Amino acid sequence: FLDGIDKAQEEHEKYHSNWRAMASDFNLPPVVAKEIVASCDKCQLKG
Amino acid sequence: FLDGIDKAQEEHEKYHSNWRAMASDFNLPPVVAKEIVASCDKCQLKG
Ligand SMILES: [Zn+2]
Ligand SMILES: [Zn+2]
Repeated sequence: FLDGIDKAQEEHEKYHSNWRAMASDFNLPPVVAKEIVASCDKCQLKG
Repeated sequence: FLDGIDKAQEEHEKYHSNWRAMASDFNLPPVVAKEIVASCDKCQLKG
């Protein structure tokens, strides 16, 4: 849970836009990937 | 993961405002509870 996020956590690069690639890379359900998107304000709030 | 969310998922009641109580109830890390908050637009977007 928290460990997977620490590694998955990273700069707001293009991988953030494609959360699926991150779930596929770590083979985790959209839940963990979605939570990271929700924590990143840039990915969550649009403008 | 998805199973825990299904049960934890519910109407936007007061429990949604207090995500901790939900994590304590199901003994899950803020990650799962936070993801539910991010999925609920009312809890995520404020106004
Ligand atoms: Zn981001
Ligand atoms: Zn809600």
